[PDB]
Amino acid sequence: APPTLWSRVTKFGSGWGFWVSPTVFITTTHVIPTSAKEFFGEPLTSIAIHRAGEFTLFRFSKKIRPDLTGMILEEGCPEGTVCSVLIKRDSGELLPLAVRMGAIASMRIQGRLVHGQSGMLLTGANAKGMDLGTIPGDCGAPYVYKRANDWVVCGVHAAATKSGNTVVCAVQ
Ligand SMILES: O=C(O)c1csc(-c2ccc(C(F)(F)F)cc2)n1
Repeated sequence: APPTLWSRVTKFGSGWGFWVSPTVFITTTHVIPTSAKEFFGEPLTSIAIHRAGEFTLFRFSKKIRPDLTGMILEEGCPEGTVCSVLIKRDSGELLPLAVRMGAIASMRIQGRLVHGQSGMLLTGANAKGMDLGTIPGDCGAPYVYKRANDWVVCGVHAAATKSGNTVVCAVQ
């Protein structure tokens, strides 16, 4: 995946977030540090928060990341699209896990109720464990794909089943 897309992936709370533009940051609601009153030097006062379940979008009143260009954010992707989940792991290793995307789903995973776009990992027979599949620390990592000549972001990592095969992308 292009270096600009990896540059946008930021360590945040108990997981990750993603800079869509110089002023727009998306992440998975449950990774947000619950007591936090200040983000990237800005008070809440200066920030527009849009929260729908496990998807959260922060819009800032000034350019936090002026090095970036604004890219396309869509509400999930057509069934059958292959995405990459842009996962950073211990030591500057970059793990773009391939997922075939499915339907909008409601699920119960480790007891909690989860809603978003379901997918099946294309990394192995099952994706149990950190080598072929996701771990709780990956939450907030972006789901991206290339369409003709540009790249689209269409959600953030919210959950994965015990077997690991099934993942859920929270969507705008
Ligand atoms: O809508 C919600 O608040 C929601 C849906 S699932 C969820 C969630 C998942 C995992 C965890 C973790 F602590 F285990 F990481 C904590 C909350 N929150």
